[PDB]
Amino acid sequence: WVIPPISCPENEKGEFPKNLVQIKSNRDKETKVFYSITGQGADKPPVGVFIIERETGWLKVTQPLDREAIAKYILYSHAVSSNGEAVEDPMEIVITVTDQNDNRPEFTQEVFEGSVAEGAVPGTSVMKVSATDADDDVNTYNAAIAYTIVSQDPELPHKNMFTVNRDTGVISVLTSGLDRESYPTYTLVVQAADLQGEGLSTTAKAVITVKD
Amino acid sequence: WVIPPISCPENEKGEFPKNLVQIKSNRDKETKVFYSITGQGADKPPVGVFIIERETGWLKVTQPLDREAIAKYILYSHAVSSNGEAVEDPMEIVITVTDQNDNRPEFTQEVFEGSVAEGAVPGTSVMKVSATDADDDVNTYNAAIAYTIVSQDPELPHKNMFTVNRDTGVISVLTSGLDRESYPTYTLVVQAADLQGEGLSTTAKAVITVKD
Ligand SMILES: [Ca+2]
Ligand SMILES: [Ca+2]
Ligand SMILES: [Ca+2]
Ligand SMILES: [Ca+2]
Ligand SMILES: [Ca+2]
Ligand SMILES: [Ca+2]
Repeated sequence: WVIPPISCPENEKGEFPKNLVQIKSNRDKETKVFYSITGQGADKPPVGVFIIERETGWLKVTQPLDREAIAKYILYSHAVSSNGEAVEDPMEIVITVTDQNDNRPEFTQEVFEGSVAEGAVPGTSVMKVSATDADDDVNTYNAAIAYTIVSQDPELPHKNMFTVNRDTGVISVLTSGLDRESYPTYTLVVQAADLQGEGLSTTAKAVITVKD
Repeated sequence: WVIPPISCPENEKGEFPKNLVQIKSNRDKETKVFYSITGQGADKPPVGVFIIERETGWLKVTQPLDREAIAKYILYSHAVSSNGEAVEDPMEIVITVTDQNDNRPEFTQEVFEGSVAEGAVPGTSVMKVSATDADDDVNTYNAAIAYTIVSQDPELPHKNMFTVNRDTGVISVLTSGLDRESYPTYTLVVQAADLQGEGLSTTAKAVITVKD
């Protein structure tokens, strides 16, 4: 009647409800026992995410879960005999929702603005782009972002004028050739990709003005 | 002394080892107990994926797991007094590895080949591409594949000569205008992505020959 922590992944597909664990009281030998659960996700909102079979004691989940909505449920199980007397003290059940990589990284803006002096030596820091990821950055790689440049417009004097640091999102002058007179602004297409650059991804824009 | 099933996600990061569950014998009261585990993942290959502190009974996992290598471990715990008599019947512990989308889909071939009659009416089935995904297709969407066409070469008489059913991978003639004399073959770059098209992806080629 001890109960260990319980885990469920989010976004489970398939037939519902699904078994989590069978609750049991020792007093089952001396009398007939009925089981119940209380708390948010049980008898309070969100009602009915978790249910328990009153006779067998099977705790179940009734629907897919979403770790970015609710990462943890605290429930309580109850054990009542047919005479109407509690035969256990209500027992705490902790349900942890585990993560799936179901969120694309997301830039903090959709157009970032920076500027750079045409005279800047190659390897001069220009500006910083940034993305966030709603997935579990503490236990997984589902939120580990890597920045990349996708395209540059215009592609002149050539098409690698700038570079981005994949960890920090800092954009730097890659090569010399910046000519305000001949092209006054560059528009980069930047990409954030999770799983260390290898996962889901999104894009945004960075607009670079060449100063005097 | 009964152990509910245990879950652990694959590819966990952070410090190791990590607590799973505290095992304990009741006779803990009468005498001092030492705790042990056996099985594949404990004392047999893979040795040491799971360990247990012998006095506290804390069962731990020592490294990241990989569902696609081993999805399920069966271990036994043991409880021996300091007098050297077993104080519990060995307990089966089932550890379930839950999946992460950490496998790109994989085309069954690098280059698929097909043919079509230039007279073929738009909507004519041509050929089929196929891919598999090593992730968990029973419980998750991490292996749910959608097929798209990425590019066509040549892009003549225009670029959407064909189309692909996103569920079946059946490529079909989309428009009229096939002309063997001018454009004898098409090279299609096809893509398979999981999370129903929204996820990890790979590409392969489909070369279509235009027949009389
Ligand atoms: Ca979610
Ligand atoms: Ca998630
Ligand atoms: Ca993510
Ligand atoms: Ca794996
Ligand atoms: Ca996997
Ligand atoms: Ca996959």
